[PDB]
Amino acid sequence: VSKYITKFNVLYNSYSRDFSRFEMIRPSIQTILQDILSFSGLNPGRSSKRYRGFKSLLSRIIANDKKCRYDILYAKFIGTSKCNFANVVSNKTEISQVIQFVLLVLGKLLPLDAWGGVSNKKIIKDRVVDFLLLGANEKIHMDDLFRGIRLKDFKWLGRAHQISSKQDFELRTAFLKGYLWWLFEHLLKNILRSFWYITETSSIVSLELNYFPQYLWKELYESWVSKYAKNNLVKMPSKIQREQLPCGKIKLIPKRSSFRVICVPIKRSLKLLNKKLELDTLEKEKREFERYRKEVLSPVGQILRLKLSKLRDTYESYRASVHSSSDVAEKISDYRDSLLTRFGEIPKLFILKFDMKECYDRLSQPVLMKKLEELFENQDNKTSYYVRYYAQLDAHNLNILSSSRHLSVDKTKTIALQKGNILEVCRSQIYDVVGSVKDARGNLHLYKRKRGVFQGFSLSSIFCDILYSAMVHDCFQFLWKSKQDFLFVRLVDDFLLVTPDSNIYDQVHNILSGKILESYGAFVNKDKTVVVNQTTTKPSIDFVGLEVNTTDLSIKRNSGSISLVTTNFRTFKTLVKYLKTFYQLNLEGFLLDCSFGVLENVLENMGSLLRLVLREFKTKFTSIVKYDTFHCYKFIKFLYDISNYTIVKYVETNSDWDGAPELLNCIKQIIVKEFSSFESYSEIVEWVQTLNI
Amino acid sequence: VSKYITKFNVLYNSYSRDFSRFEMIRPSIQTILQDILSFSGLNPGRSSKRYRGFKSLLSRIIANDKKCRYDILYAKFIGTSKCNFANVVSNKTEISQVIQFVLLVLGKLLPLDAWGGVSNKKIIKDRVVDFLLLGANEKIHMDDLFRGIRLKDFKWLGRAHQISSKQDFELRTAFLKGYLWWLFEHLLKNILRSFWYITETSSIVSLELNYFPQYLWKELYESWVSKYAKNNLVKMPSKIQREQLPCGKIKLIPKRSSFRVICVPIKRSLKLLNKKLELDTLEKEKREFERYRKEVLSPVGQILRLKLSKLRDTYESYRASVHSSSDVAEKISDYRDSLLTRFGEIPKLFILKFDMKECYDRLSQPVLMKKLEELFENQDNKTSYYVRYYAQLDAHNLNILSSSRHLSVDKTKTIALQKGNILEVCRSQIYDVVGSVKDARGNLHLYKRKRGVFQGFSLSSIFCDILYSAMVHDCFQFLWKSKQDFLFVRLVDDFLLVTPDSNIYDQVHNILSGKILESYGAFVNKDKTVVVNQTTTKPSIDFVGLEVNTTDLSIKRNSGSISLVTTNFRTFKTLVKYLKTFYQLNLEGFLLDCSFGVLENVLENMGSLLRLVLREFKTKFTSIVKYDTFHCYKFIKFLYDISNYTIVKYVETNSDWDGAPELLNCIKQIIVKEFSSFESYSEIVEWVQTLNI
Repeated sequence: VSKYITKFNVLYNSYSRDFSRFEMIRPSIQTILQDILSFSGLNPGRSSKRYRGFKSLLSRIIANDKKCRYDILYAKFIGTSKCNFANVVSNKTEISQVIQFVLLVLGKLLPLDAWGGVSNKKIIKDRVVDFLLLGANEKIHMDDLFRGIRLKDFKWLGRAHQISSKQDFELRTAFLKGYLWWLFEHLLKNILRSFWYITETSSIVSLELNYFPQYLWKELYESWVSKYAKNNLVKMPSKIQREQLPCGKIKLIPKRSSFRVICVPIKRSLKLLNKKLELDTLEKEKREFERYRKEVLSPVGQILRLKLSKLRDTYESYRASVHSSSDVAEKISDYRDSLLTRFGEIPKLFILKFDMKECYDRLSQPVLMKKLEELFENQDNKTSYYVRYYAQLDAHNLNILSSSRHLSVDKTKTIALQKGNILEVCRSQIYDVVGSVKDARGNLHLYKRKRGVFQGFSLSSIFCDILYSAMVHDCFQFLWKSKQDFLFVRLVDDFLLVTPDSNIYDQVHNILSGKILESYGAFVNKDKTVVVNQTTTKPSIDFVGLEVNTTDLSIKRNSGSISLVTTNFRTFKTLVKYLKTFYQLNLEGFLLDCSFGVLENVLENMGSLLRLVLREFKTKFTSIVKYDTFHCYKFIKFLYDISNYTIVKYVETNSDWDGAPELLNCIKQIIVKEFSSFESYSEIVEWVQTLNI
Repeated sequence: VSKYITKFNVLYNSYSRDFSRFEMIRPSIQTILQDILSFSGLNPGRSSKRYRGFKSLLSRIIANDKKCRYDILYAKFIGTSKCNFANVVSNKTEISQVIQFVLLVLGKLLPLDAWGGVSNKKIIKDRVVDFLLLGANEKIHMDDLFRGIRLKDFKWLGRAHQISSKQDFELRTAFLKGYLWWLFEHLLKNILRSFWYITETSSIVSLELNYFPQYLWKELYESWVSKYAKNNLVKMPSKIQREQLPCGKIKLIPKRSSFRVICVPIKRSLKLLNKKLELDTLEKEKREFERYRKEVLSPVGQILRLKLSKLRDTYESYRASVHSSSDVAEKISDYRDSLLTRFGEIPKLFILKFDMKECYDRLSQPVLMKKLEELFENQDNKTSYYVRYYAQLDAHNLNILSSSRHLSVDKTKTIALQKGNILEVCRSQIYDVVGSVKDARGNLHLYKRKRGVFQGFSLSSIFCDILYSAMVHDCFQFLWKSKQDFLFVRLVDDFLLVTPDSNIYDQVHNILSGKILESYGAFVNKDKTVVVNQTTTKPSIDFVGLEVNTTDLSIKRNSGSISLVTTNFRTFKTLVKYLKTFYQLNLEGFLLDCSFGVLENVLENMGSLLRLVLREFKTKFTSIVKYDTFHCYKFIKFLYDISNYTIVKYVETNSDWDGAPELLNCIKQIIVKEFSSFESYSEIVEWVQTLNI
């Protein structure tokens, strides 16, 4: 009794396959029956004969499993294809093909009475098709799986063919839920991991999953690892598995045509992982890894962010290193307002956008270590920083004190670390980190970092932030001495320069042309550098999900945002709360800023966001209104809050009430258009037209 | 429709006095009886004989008033003293003398039956002694005044001497409530204004009042006005009282040995005030003045602050103009952190503290107008700024939209003003303001500004801020071009410079020596300028109520804060709410700063504030627990929030958890000491000792 149907049990399953043998149903009937019984909570006695029919049904299901030649079926329908090493992502079978094949195996596996009649057979098929199209661990409430399924057609649930007593119905329904649960959690998942290697995509926008066939995955994995190894990794002998070093598993996550190398730290020790489950020390090691995170890795990460924040408060040069796209827009919006105040109108702009190739991979570790020590260049080796982790004090309702009248798992205990220990931890995470590679036979093939640091370790993210901010400070030190009329900002490896001064623009470009940045682990992607310099007319330039208009600097976010939105939201109240949060989060000040005449653009930005959520609600409304009860008045209150939020934030982020009355009518016109057809929105149209300031 | 007992009716009453005649009770008995009846709400008929006893009592009281030689009584007990023009503040009679004399006149005026028996006579005397110690109009709710007064002893309230019927008790209580109100609002106020001129003191820390005798007041008033007139004012003819100009009364507020000139705007029109009470238009004029503030002065004031905020966000020079002592401390702490970050240890500091003589009085209006126009130097004469006043939108729960389902006097309507109109309003408030002077006979004596602007007008406070910030921006423009290692900050007329660079330090002082700043309305107090420059050893320098220690920049607030604290708080819930706000507001980071070894100092600073509020609560507890009900658990909730606030703010304003466990125990030990005696605090001691992190 916890969650429901989740997909991470299917992710990242790699096994060499002998299709000649494969059995979908490996465990014994009694063990499978016990698992179904455990899920259903049923505890029958020794003399119960109800599940005799179920036991017979499984035997046929297993019987089809034994007499299925899976190798020919996969090759005949999906087909065996030669590996395409140039484009890794093309090797995956498309989700349309995946659906047609999983149904085929089930059709040969399950006889008609297993499906529970013809009518429920089609209903189950629709549910399976829905399941394959989940996404980022998108788990579905089980009660939607059973909705619409006729209990009568499942004649094997009990000895009687007629449901007569109150107890008879309850047992059949309870057992049926487990049987459906076993079909999806155990049978379907086993099938999915027996044909494909299921991996998450690298896109933070698209949460779709990629189904790489297992035989193709090994060829893809070997080619990319070998190519990556010769440029970033050094192979190590078998003797390195005998000491204490940080370690993690190496995985490949596709982009659009390439992979990204990541190293997920393991919850074990280097001396182990050979593997020996041992049943008991596997959890003690999990605590040992967890206790390492709680009072070593996390306090170091929190203190390092504390050290960086101290620099940010001091130097304006470090202030240019933001940490989100939202921060980038605000500085651009703030910089645009500076031009208007000082000049009246926005002058000509010289724009410079560039990025860094493989910032984590091409990183220079020896330089990083030197800058880490320069953070602590003043204090001695014995300083002893005392820190305690709380959710609101890293990079509200803060109840720290317990006492006997309030706040009565972990209890958050303070941690003390001194200067000498901290620096060695960084050295361990930079040089001593070891990655694991599995070959055809599954041997060691242990590798160590050659150039930079492994992605996915906790301190890796802050290490790049510390080093790159430091690089900007001294390489571009001319900018922050006798500063005048420029905007320089970086997120992680994406850099933007805006300035009306041509000569200063050349100086930054001169730095890019030179190899000065190559001293650090920064290498300029010369093939993806945009430029405006009074000769190319580019009114719109896209940087990081932002359409910034040249010569007015209005900022309009593109389609970089996504509604979650079906998963975890089935109630109207739950969906509304996310939608209200989602709308407010994405309705930022720069979109509503109307210092210029850009009010039509603001309406376009508001209209795109307002219509995205309202149309999303209607799409979910027709499917969840079947069982849930819709309260018209409460939805009206939700409409009032967001409309008020748009009005208040526009006024707050514009320093004037000019144009406020006109903004409200645009919101009202959108609402009436969307909600004029359905009769359930009869009150909504009447009420919305009265919204007045 | 009435609140309670208010004190502004007594402030600022000046009249030449002929004590030979004076009557405390000038109005007739019937009018006095009506005033009590109107306050009590009683509406007797023509044949009612209930109030016959009261009329007889007044005749004796008035008979004593005529048969009282008031001139000799003041001279024999308080005494007539020669005026001391050198020290103005010494002329006030101390409150100890004031209390002893007001009771004396009451004793000769009121016979025993007026006081309502022996038992109530002392109770009334205690209230009068309590009454004189008000403060900034800190007058007390009536229900506290009547509490404990025995109705039986007031035997003259009705013809019957025994209370028998339900109506008889109510009428006596209602009439007694009115009778008490007339004693304080009419008689006691008349006595206070017939012997002393009651004025607020100039200290923003101490809200104590000074009681200047009226006969001495005229001599003091004439001398200071004439000296001030010859340096800042031009007298005007009687013909100026015939047009529409802003106007206000002129009042003198002592400092330590001199006065500060203020001009309180009147709630009337210039064509009036001759004076003609007229009974009805005095309120129509009151609305007319109020409506001018709501949709003219305030929209101008809000928009003017908006323009300043635009400059503050843009220029670092304008950023130096903070608005509170809290901002000053934060900049010093931030600057101190900058010194540690860049140098390791805090280096030698060159400190410069100076102030401006008569900043508002010696202000230069013609220069002020030029900077006002430079605010609107870009836009044309027809811009039309739209503003709307909301409590959260000047220098949350913002429900702006009304609609037909929600939020259904004034309705807060938007105001539009153009460029030309706004500037003329500022000109009206600067040059056209006319002050009023009352002489011995009460004639015109009308004056207009010659040099600067009058204190106390709403736009005056922001006008100085606009000009002074503008003056800093260009006069010290060298500082904010090629900036390096300095801290410059001003509040209103107090300026501070801290820098380790000798060359930059001399340049600022060179400006002070020269007359460049004399172009504006700034005149440096050369006799009150502190300096540190490797030649003067000044470890401690006081700026604005802050003792900043040289060569470590630690900040320790002195006794500049005060609890309000009795006024507006009678409920336990109300008192707790102010105390929680007061503790959090005054517990600032610098008091909790433990960057140095000053951890014991932090505990003393925390202890001084913690004991200040807890002891204040106990003092109020014994008097308000009589009627209000004390909930121990709710008070514990108040204790938890402040203790949690101290812990979080100390950690936040120290970037470390060092000393946090010891700070909590210091708080715990203070609480047990304060609340160990009273039995009602039995739960408090048990709970506090369990307070743990």
